[PDB]
Amino acid sequence: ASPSSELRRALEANEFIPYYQPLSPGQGGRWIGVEVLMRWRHPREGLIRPDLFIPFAERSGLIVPMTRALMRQVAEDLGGHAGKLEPGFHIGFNISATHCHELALVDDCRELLAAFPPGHITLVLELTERELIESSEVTDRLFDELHALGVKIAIDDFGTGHSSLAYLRKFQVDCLKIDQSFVARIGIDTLSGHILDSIVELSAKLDLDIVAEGVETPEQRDYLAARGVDYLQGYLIGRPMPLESLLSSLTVQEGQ
Repeated sequence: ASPSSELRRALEANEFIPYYQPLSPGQGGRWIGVEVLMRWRHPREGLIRPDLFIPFAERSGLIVPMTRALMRQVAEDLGGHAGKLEPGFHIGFNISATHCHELALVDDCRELLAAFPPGHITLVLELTERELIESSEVTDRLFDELHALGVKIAIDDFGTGHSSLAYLRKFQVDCLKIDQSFVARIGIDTLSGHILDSIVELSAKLDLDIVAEGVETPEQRDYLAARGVDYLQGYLIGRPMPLESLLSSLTVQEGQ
């Protein structure tokens, strides 16, 4: 029994499925994008969330082909429904460290964007600060080519002081994520509020967009809107959903 051969079997059998989590403007309104999350629809185990297998797939050496297949499925799922997406609609992916160490990522992005009318979507790739600190000439070239396509880069797991500012500036990152762990402590923990304020301050300094994760309550939403946070995701906005559910909801929003 080979876990790595099982992952390859699964990939060939199209068991890795995109689930779509909506992003909302901080001030409310129609969804402005989705973040794509890879689930494994395992015939015996049921639906498995990515934190339960992505780390192993990275170790196995399979994460890039899996992410490529995911990007391909999203093009097939949404590229024929551009009329349901308001121009500029964001489509976000979590990109693994190994995918960042290659230039094939540029071609993967170029292909996904070609499935929609030019400029119609904004592709957003989410990386960690480690990918900026542990960078090389490949990184420099990758970020420059992706930016020239109109791809935007979002960063998680970052510092907020002048040392981190230098990396964010060098690579001309576009967005910061607010981790759910800070959002969950809005109104309950003073320090967390200070951390959140520090992230907002860095964003203002570098003119970055902010996506806040794990937004579950109206209190959290209003706190974050009060600080100009651009985009929200979490239970309040909606859980990750299968394509059928997304299309149903988009149809409704196009009608209003």
